Amino acid sequence: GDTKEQRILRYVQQNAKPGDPQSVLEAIDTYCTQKEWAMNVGDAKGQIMDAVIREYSPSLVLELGAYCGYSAVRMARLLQPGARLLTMEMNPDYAAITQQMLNFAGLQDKVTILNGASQDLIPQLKKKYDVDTLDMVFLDHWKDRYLPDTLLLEKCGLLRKGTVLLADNVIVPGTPDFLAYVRGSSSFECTHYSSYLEYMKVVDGLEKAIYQGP
Ligand SMILES: Nc1ncnc2c1ncn2CCCCCNC(=O)c1cc(-c2ccc(F)cc2)cc(O)c1O
Ligand SMILES: [Cl-]
Ligand SMILES: [Cl-]
Ligand SMILES: [Cl-]
Ligand SMILES: [Mg+2]
Repeated sequence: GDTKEQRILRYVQQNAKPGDPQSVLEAIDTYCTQKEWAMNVGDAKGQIMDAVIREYSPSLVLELGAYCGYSAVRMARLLQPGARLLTMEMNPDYAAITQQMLNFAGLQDKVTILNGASQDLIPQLKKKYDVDTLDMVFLDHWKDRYLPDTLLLEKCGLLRKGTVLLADNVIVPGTPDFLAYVRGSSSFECTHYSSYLEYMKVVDGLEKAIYQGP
């Protein structure tokens, strides 16, 4: 039968207003609080995300790991006209959910899905997707990939002075190599935002790591 992700999308379609991103976020968070937990960033950490996005007003954001599109809706709804989000989702079923979520929210013109693995797509961003450098990166994919993909972004010339990395789940499930690396590197200026795991009374946090150049 249907999957949890399909159930979340249907719930949104039936309990939110087309073209109203805030209603979409609220519907997802209600479903995941009342019916079934799911690994969306959630409202606690989402509020911290919102504060960061508002501070930096990025023109080009890369997201690693879309899932159902919750974080993509969260960020894209606060981007300025003409600003863009690219989100990389390796699971094709999740990619289809995310596209449909974005379509429902009316944010499809601001967001592009890149279906594939981050390590394969990151090296294509300049030539295939006409990216120069990224203003912000939201990391929310497999936790073991945060570090290697950060290093790949740098190798590929995608980071500039001031690029904001914002990493979910640095406590649960945790990203110990990434966290050690950024906090020990003179190429990053790091801030920890303590919060809670989505929909749970469990401590989690976001790490912001601002790239300083080589
Ligand atoms: N061993 C592998 N090999 C390849 N892929 C793999 C994998 N293992 C996973 N994945 C595919 C990653 C795609 C989703 C990435 N996100 C997450 O995994 C994630 C998980 C939690 C979570 C927290 C507490 C819990 F008790 C359980 C899960 C919360 C979040 O906010 C998340 O973003
Ligand atoms: Cl999410
Ligand atoms: Cl992905
Ligand atoms: Cl929450
Ligand atoms: Mg997460």
